[PDB]
Amino acid sequence: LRPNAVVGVRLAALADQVGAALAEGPRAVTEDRTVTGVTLRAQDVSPGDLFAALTGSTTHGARHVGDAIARGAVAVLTDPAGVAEIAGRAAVPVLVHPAPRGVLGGLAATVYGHPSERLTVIGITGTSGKTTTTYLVEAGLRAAGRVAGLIGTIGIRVGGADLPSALTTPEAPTLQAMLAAMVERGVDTVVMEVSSHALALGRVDGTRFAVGAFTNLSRDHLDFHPSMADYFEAKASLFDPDSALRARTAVVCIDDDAGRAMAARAADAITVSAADRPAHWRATDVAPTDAGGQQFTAIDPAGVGHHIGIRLPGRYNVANCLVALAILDTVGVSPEQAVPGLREIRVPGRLEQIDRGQGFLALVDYAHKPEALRSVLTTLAHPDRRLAVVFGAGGDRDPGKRAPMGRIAAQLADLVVVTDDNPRDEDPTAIRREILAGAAEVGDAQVVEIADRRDAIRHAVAWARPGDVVLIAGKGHETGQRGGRVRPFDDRVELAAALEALER
Ligand SMILES: CC(=O)N[C@H]1[C@@H](OP(=O)(O)OP(=O)(O)OC[C@H]2O[C@@H](n3ccc(=O)[nH]c3=O)[C@H](O)[C@@H]2O)O[C@H](CO)[C@@H](O)[C@@H]1O[C@H](C)C(=O)N[C@@H](C)C(=O)N[C@H](CCC(=O)O)C(=O)O
Ligand SMILES: [Mg+2]
Repeated sequence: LRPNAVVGVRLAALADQVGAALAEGPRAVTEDRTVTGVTLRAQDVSPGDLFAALTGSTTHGARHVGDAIARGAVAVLTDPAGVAEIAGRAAVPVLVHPAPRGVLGGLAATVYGHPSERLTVIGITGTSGKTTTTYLVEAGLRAAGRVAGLIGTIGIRVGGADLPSALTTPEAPTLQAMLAAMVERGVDTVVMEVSSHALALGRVDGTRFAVGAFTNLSRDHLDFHPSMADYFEAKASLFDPDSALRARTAVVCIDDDAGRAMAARAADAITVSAADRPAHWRATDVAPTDAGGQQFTAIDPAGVGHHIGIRLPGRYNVANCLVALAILDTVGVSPEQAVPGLREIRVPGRLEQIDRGQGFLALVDYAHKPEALRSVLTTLAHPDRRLAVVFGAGGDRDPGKRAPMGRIAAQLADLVVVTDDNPRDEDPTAIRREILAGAAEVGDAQVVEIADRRDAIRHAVAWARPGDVVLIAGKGHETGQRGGRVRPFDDRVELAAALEALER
């Protein structure tokens, strides 16, 4: 996804815009060169690109200048540390800026012709539910017959094409190029996951958001953000009226202390509640249905109810759908127009129910981490049925997560099966042991250890009873099993297979 019809911008114009210094000083050559693309990865440069040589946690892009020059880069944008790495002559103009990353987004939006002013870009932020919400919006938009584009963790979707992505939210130069390509392909609306990383690090800097939405907040990403406050503030970038990143219109789920705080921040948010608080949109008559679905009445700000049906379980997925409906409405798609696409979309690995022919509920979920697991389980237990859950943790990752995670599983599940999720270099048994240490403390559950992930799934399936619910957690859409080798593995495929192998 790169556009193929970008007119350039003179290098000297860019230099002026961002007030950059030249590494070689007073260039005439700069007045001559044209910039037709922007990238911050040397190996991605196409001839005519500006290479942003950035500093980062693990290296400095200026060390890759030689490579960029050889792939055709017309010029380089870096900081004072960058000039130090380059030492003397690079064969192209080197623009120096303190804080390049804080200005990259605008440069990219300049060269790709400000694609986001020619599109309706919807950004969705929050701790959980970003993916699911972007999926519902994109589903509604399709049903109304709009040409939509989706950008998030599972990948990028435009028209007939679907392609993968390194990050929940791409870096500025990629994002701007994607949006430019979408413009060429005649997309008119784009939904996006906007992570708090992306906001903190300037990834969305040159982008006009027509709608910004907030799902919720609970503790996550504290290995990046120095505190919970900082985490909230990063997200606020999208809602504060005076903020450079304020979206044109704000949709904010209450239901959450953090949610309630964001509404106030936005000052004029369209508010959304599935938990019986007054809001512009509310949910009533929430009923579960056969085939693991949910139906409710969504009441718009005019106070008119709409019959919504959705393939996803859980109260918070009702909240996701309300956010979707609020977004869709402000962008000119009514519930009536939207509902055929919501009735039937499945979001990969987010409470994705797998049905290879009846019996009981079988679901795959992304939920790793203590908090995510607690809510997933709670919204799946009904006094009756029986709830089984297979999971494990990743090797060479903070172990602190393992201990209570099994504890959560112990109080809420009826059957808990501990297996291997990406062990890497770490010894598999040491990982499972620590989770099981949590499963001790059990007056309810029944805990097992089956190392082999495949047999674990097999075990829980054969254990079910018509009406029971099985949950494979901790991978969602993400594949493979790392142990050297990446053994093939897709949680959705085995499980569909395990169900396939069940009877004469
Ligand atoms: C911590 C973080 O935000 N990391 C991202 C960031 O890394 P960095 O600044 O530390 O880069 P580092 O390798 O020093 O590289 C230095 C610079 O030299 C450049 N370089 C480097 C090597 C090379 O061969 N050629 C080259 O040009 C790099 O592009 C980079 O500009 O920029 C790199 C290039 O864009 C990304 O690969 C990297 O994403 C890594 C994979 C990552 O794990 N990011 C996570 C933390 C992240 O972004 N997470 C959120 C998800 C949260 C959620 O989904 O809930 C997201 O929005 O994706
Ligand atoms: Mg997150």
